[PDB]
Amino acid sequence: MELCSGKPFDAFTDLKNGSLFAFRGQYSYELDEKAVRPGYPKLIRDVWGIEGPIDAAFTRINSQGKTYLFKGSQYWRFEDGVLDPDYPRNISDGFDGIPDNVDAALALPERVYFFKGKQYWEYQFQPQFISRDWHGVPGQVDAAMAGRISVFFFSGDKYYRVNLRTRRVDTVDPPYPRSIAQYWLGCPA
Ligand SMILES: [Ca+2]
Ligand SMILES: [Cl-]
Ligand code: NA
Repeated sequence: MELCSGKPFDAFTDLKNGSLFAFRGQYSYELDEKAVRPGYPKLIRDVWGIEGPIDAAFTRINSQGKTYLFKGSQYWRFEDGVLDPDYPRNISDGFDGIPDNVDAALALPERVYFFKGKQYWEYQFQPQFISRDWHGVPGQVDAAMAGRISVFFFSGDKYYRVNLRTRRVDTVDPPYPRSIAQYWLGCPA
């Protein structure tokens, strides 16, 4: 399936050195201005060595910049695009109190947020309600990604941008939620 199909996404890694990966079904999409063929559909099995679909992803913004991919009760940890030793692991082994089958995740430089249903968990290296703490985000999300000053929440074929300081949905034209394909990916539409 092509990047600009208009279909919902499953997961996004966090922005690292200006690039990230998008996941949908069995496919991995590399989004980087410096890439020769940005957004070519590659198999997750080829790039990451695991079967899609994946539930959630995040990337730490420390020196090592490890990427974490979640599916079911399992997670995989990558550095330099290679699976670390002793992965995959049960989520319970690395992430005390975080549930299985998460909807989304994002990392901030150090906290990770995990999203599932109407709730989210904070993990540092009880659940709270998404809507109470992420003002204007209506509840359940499919995917999430953190940048520098904003996080992005993906719901179906649309998304929200949330300011990290205010934890509020930004006021843009046309307003959030809006098309991922048209306004986030810059897809010809
Ligand atoms: Ca997901
Ligand atoms: Cl995600
Ligand atoms: Na993510």
